[PDB]
Amino acid sequence: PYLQILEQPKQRGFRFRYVAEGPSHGGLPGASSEKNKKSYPQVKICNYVGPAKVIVQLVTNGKNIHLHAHSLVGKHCEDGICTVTAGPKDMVVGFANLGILHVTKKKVFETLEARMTEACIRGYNPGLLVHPDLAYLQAEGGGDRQLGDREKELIRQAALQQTKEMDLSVVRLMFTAFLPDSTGSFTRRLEPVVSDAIYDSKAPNASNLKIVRMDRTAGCVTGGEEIYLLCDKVQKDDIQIRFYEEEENGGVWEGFGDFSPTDVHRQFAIVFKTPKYKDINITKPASVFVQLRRKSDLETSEPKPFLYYPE
Amino acid sequence: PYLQILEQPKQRGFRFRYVAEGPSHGGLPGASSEKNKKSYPQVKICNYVGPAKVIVQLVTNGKNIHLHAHSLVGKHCEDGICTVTAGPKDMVVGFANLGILHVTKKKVFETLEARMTEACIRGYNPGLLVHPDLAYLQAEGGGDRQLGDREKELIRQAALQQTKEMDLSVVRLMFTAFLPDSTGSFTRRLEPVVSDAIYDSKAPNASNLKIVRMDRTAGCVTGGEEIYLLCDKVQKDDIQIRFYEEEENGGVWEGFGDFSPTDVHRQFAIVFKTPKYKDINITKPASVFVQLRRKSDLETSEPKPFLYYPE
DNA sequence: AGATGGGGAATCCCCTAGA
DNA sequence: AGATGGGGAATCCCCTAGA
Repeated sequence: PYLQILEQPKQRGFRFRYVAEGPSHGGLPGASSEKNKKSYPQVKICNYVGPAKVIVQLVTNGKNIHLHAHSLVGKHCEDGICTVTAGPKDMVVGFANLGILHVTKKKVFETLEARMTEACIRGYNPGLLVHPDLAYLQAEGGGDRQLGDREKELIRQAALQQTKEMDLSVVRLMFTAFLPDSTGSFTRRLEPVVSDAIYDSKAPNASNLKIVRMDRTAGCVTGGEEIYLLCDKVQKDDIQIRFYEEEENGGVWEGFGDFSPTDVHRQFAIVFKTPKYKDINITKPASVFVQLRRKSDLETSEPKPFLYYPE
Repeated sequence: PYLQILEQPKQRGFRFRYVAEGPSHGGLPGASSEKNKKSYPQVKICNYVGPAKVIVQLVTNGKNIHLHAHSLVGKHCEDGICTVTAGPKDMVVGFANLGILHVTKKKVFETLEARMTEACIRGYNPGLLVHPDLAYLQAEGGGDRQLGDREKELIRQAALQQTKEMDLSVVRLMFTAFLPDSTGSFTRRLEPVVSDAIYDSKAPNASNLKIVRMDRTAGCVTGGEEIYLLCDKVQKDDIQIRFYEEEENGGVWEGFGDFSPTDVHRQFAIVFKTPKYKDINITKPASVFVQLRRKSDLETSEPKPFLYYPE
């Protein structure tokens, strides 16, 4: 028996919320763009076993995995973790209404530590997520009652070590499937699965890329035309304006508009000059596309139409 | 002997700083725009008296005057108040390097109360600024030593009453001139003078109005031409784009460009359509001016050139 | 010296609106 | 019901740079 991901959660787009912002904002969606489908991220317990217990924990997106400080809050959640069971005529368990609680930078340690304590007490992969020496605490711990001084200091040691590295802008979902052993009790899990990274849309570097409106929607094939482009929050240093045309054979033409970090108006507007076309001497016009592109991750905005006309 | 204001402090432009932002940011300037002059707000003790003691206190800009929660911090300051003496061959005392410490909304009461306590203990117009019943405390009080329980509860009563009304975005300067009585001691003040209101530039409604760059710098006399205007932070509902021409006789023509709150792009760009000119049929072009104007206070941005050409 | 700004990030607040 | 966004304000952080 192994656990797998049917549908990943949508990487970019969702917005983590600070405690204050309340709980009524929305749930993290799945990767599917299919029309008329709210699509929630999905997991599947492949190779059918007893009515399993699937849990979700927020882990880091660092080289080495470590528990995250943020909390999953929503429908099936308590103390940062999400718990739901897989019915026999439904080995698939989808997740609807999971929100991501954003901890403040100044409260990262005391929250990271509290999250570790609980998973140690709950046996939720403490060997993996806190310290390899707490491996025995797997599927054990006893709520406060059984967590002793030794484990406590180790939790403090890992927390201190990890809070400094902690990236509050991106998280990963880790599902663990706990199958049943002795009569009733679900205690043996399969290998946990970690999802793709979910980047907070409210983060400067993972913002939504969108060209709101352009000055000119056409330009002379030689380029050089000045266009005032209005867009969503960007960062002068890490932004590009990509012109491109995809030819049926899989080849693609691209030309980048010219502007300086200085031409990027307060993160919401960019003044640039059109790039030269592929071929100058042409008879009928050529429709290409315009879009923002983030150098760093290469994420793009939906394309915008642009018509190139002759010399 | 009466105290007067030679030069008011510049109303808009300065930025109040939160404690954290540090003290090295800058001093509040005067009203003068004269070239090559750093101009600091100025006061004058008219009708020459003994080497007076001029103090500055931050008061509210409400209908009725009340002490403000913010603090004056800078060169000659201690506990929110500014103190400097007027030398005989200099009855004029100018103020250089006064900063305005911005208290948070959540800490307004406990700070307002603390500021009142001190002025009561210092005799700095407590009858005026706190409660008319503490009038006796004028030029008296005795630091903690002499401030008793009665005055204390009155300070708590005024604070609670005033913190709710408190406008953290605008302050006024109140100068009081304390002339000398008995040998040495400066104890009798003239009528205090309150300056114009100083609005925090970091406040949404008193922001700096500036057109950074325009799409088109000219347009047909009939109007209707679409212009992409880049500007400093504005607020869709309270913004106008004013075209105007001043004719030597004092008469002024004005025409406002058309755009909807919706056309205001994320507070940093505005797309509007030019207004019709004054007269259609003309031979040589007419140079008018373009500028942003805030409906509320009518503050304006520096004008921008704009050339109207014929039908 | 000693006088001096500003952009934008991190956090948080409150809107609009259909059965 | 019960599922659901977003704009921008309030606060705060850290840049660049000349003797």
